Amino acid sequence: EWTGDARDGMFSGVVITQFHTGQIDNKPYFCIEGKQSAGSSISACSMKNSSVWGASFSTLYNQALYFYTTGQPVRIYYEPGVWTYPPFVKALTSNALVGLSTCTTSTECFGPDRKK
Amino acid sequence: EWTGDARDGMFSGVVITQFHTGQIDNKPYFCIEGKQSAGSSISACSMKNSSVWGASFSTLYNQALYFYTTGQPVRIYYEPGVWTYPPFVKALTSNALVGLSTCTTSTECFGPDRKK
Amino acid sequence: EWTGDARDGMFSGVVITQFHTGQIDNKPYFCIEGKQSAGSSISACSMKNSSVWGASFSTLYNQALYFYTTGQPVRIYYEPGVWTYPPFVKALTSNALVGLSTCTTSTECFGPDRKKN
Amino acid sequence: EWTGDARDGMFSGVVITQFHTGQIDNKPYFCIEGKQSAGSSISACSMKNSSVWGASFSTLYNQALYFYTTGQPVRIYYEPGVWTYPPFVKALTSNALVGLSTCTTSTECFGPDRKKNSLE
Amino acid sequence: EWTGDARDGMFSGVVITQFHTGQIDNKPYFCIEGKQSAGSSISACSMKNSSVWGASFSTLYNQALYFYTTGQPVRIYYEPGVWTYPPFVKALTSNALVGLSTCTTSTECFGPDRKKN
Ligand SMILES: [C]C(=O)[N][C]1[C](O[C][C][C][N-]=[N+]=[N-])O[C]([C][O])[C]([O])[C]1O[C]1O[C]([C][O])[C]([O])[C](O[C@@]2(C([O])=O)[C][C]([O])[C]([N]C(=O)[C][O])[C]([C]([O])[C]([O])[C][O])O2)[C]1[O]
Ligand SMILES: [C]C(=O)[N][C]1[C](O[C][C][C][N-]=[N+]=[N-])O[C]([C][O])[C]([O])[C]1O[C]1O[C]([C][O])[C]([O])[C](O[C@]2(C([O])=O)[C][C]([O])[C]([N]C(=O)[C][O])[C]([C]([O])[C]([O])[C][O])O2)[C]1[O]
Ligand SMILES: [C]C(=O)[N][C]1[C](O[C][C][C][N-]=[N+]=[N-])O[C]([C][O])[C]([O])[C]1O[C]1O[C]([C][O])[C]([O])[C](O[C@]2(C([O])=O)[C][C]([O])[C]([N]C(=O)[C][O])[C]([C]([O])[C]([O])[C][O])O2)[C]1[O]
Ligand SMILES: [C]C(=O)[N][C]1[C](O[C][C][C][N-]=[N+]=[N-])O[C]([C][O])[C]([O])[C]1O[C]1O[C]([C][O])[C]([O])[C](O[C@]2(C([O])=O)[C][C]([O])[C]([N]C(=O)[C][O])[C]([C]([O])[C]([O])[C][O])O2)[C]1[O]
Repeated sequence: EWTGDARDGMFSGVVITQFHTGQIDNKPYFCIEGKQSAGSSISACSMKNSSVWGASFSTLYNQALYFYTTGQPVRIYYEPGVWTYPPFVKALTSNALVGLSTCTTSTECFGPDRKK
Repeated sequence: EWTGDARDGMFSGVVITQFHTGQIDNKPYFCIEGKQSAGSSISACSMKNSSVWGASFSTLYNQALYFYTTGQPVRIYYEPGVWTYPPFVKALTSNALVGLSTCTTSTECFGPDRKK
Repeated sequence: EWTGDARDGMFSGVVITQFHTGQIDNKPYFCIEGKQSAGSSISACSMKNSSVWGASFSTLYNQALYFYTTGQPVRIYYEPGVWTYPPFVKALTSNALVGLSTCTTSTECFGPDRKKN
Repeated sequence: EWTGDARDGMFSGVVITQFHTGQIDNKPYFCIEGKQSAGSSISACSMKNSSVWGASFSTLYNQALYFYTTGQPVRIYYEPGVWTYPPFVKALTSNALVGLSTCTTSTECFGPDRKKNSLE
Repeated sequence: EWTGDARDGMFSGVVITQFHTGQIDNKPYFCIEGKQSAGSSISACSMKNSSVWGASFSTLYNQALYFYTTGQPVRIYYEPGVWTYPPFVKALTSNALVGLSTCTTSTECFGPDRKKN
């Protein structure tokens, strides 16, 4: 697997506006929410020692909280359909957070594309 | 188990006003106290390596200290009756700290409801 | 053992003014000095992987450096006679740092008391 | 191996301007981009438990994010040809980040040179 | 072994002005450079998992970067002759960083002396 795999998906020029941390199945997790200037919203969660993307938890939490603090427009890389516990998906999202990037414009950000 | 389980409980729109850290039974712990603008108060502790909520100790420590620093209104997810050692409950609380969220309003905060 | 055991002791409303880190017997340690006002000094050190209170080293380091930075009056929970290497005690203290609390006044602080009955 | 080995290479007086984090093959990684005074770019990636430079991931991540925050002109030490997965190299770089230093000038920086020797 | 051992040595009232991090022999390390009021210079490196002082790497990195950020005058505790790889020593120093202290004056700092007899 790779953050820059030709898959869904990414949202660019996102300001991280909301932050939530919790626990499920003996694993700490965090979720972020971001809004583009056009009003489009994206939610993505990361879990410690989880499925495929668990190894990134520590780095993503640090980066996400950093980006929440500065308020800078960033790129959210996500993989849909990862989290499957229905009440979790309902209240939050099925999206796993798979990467983060700084942006130069609302569409142009550092690093790989993640798109079909 | 999950932060968003249909149980007690959560306080929304809380400013974290007090912070305590210590050790019991070879386990580090921290407790927070927070006030809602109505002056209503909530206490919760997180303890490393404890039974159910111990896994999220360091994540919650980092996040609670972050929120204490910013002074922003947040949501405290707790579970009552977790700590049972009487002098500990008397001095602090039985409530385990179970999650944290940023809030858009005094009652509306990011993530799941923890509601019985 | 517990931070809030009815034992010696605690110093409430302390501004942490001094900070030191070193190593002894393959173990990193930090130590703090602060004044009440009042005016009296308290010193306490925490040591990684130390016998009784080693579990709290990482948390207390983080919290102590935070409180040193803000300058806010805080409570120092300590256990006397923990550190025993005589030059260490002479230059620093025998006091182990066993907990920290935020304070509302110079004596009223969040969390348990640590005092003898 | 050593950061100060007589090899390619180093860029001095670099301001870290871009930051990216991700995962590949079950390993977290971060990448940085920086600009020198004239606008010339250098990219370098650090990857946890990777090749020979994997041990430095945590320190480099902390230090690079620190310098990104301050906007200090810094020395980027790098080793080309380390990352070999083609889409990764194409999107980012083959350069591994192998060191960081503060700088007193745009060209004078603390610590060793990472430089090929010249021929007499 | 201890930071406050009667050995070489210490520089008091230094401002940490330069910071370097890298890797040698699969070990992450960092080095600092500090200047005293008079202009006198001191360099010291801390290396993860290396020699007797390796256990302090994380604490010392955290504390040195903190002190570099504040720019406050501090005490560098060091041990000369620890690093032996000639190109490393030439480009940086043989001195291992063994401890750090806040200072009240240019000579008076918190904690032990590290002085020869
Ligand atoms: C510029 C750019 O950006 N590009 C493009 C263009 O091209 C041109 C050429 C030049 N180049 N330079 N660089 O074109 C245009 C038309 O006019 C367009 O197409 C563009 O693109 C863009 O767009 C935008 C708006 O529409 C958007 O879409 C973008 O994308 C994204 C981002 O943001 O980035 C991508 C993707 O991934 C996403 N997602 C999906 O698809 C699913 O997941 C999208 C969306 O959806 C989101 O964001 C929400 O809104 O988008 C682009 O880039
Ligand atoms: C969120 C909100 O706002 N909700 C509600 C409403 O609904 C609407 C819908 C939603 N969505 N939107 N979009 O409605 C209204 C009228 O009807 C109201 O009711 C609201 O509610 C509220 O209220 C209040 C009072 O009355 C309160 O309750 C709140 O919250 C809480 C918080 O804080 O969060 C919830 C609960 O959970 C809690 N807790 C408990 O129960 C314990 O465990 C509460 C209280 O009690 C506390 O806080 C104390 O103070 O609250 C709500 O929400
Ligand atoms: C010192 C100096 O500066 N060096 C040199 C000189 O020398 C002088 C004498 C000795 N003594 N003192 N100390 O010389 C000159 C002529 O003759 C020259 O060569 C110099 O060099 C320089 O140059 C420049 C040009 O622009 C540059 O190159 C510099 O730097 C660098 C940095 O940045 O650091 C170095 C190197 O390493 C690099 N890299 C490479 O090569 C590969 O990697 C370079 C470049 O390329 C970059 O940066 C881009 O821009 O550069 C030098 O130093
Ligand atoms: C207190 C003090 O400071 N000391 C002294 C004095 O006092 C005496 C009395 C008793 N004590 N009190 N308690 O006196 C004076 C006049 O005589 C003097 O001597 C002093 O001393 C000082 O001096 C200075 C100049 O010379 C210096 O030396 C100082 O310090 C040091 C530091 O910095 O810390 C010390 C030592 O350790 C060092 N090092 C060595 O030796 C080797 O490592 C020194 C030097 O060398 C350096 O720094 C260079 O710069 O110094 C003293 O303290």
